[PDB]
Amino acid sequence: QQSPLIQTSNADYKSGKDQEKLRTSVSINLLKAEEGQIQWKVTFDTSEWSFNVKHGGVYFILPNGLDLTKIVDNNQHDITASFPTDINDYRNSGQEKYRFFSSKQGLDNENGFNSQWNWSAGQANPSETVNSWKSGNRLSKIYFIDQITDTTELTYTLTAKVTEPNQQSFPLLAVMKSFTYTNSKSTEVTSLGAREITLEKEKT
Repeated sequence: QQSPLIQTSNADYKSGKDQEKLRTSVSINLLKAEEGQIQWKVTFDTSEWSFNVKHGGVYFILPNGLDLTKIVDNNQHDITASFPTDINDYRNSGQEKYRFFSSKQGLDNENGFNSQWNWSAGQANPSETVNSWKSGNRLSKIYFIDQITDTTELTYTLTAKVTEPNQQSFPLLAVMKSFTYTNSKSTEVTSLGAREITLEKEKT
């Protein structure tokens, strides 16, 4: 019901003996895939990221055919309603804590789906699989939380409604980045965790 976990990062020799920990900090795990509904757990190991010194952000990327109906943060707060629904809503601007981007509303510029992909999953040295999800236009929405300052494991629980009844395969991705610390190429350190969920929908 879930493919092997994918973990990639642009962390490199500059991060020394934290490179591998950084590379493997994002995890995604299926919790339920039941009645036209998928629930999963996104975990971010923040312990090597120094977010309490220089803050970071995290991203949840959802595919076509799924619609987020609930997201619960590491404090058990249902933050679903904190995210804008219109990418041009003034509360979706460039230093709000909760931002939303959607391939259907806009692709380019600062609040563009492609732009925010490039600054997140695109930067985490994504594998062919993950790049194929993007080039195949299988992904469509990005939920972003700024001002991450934790130093422990952060776990979020997402629930989404299956909106395409003839689809069984659902890519799930999450990304974390520092907004200050960079790799040897001067790009903000960024890590990705990814997994495809396969349902098999009953017949009758």
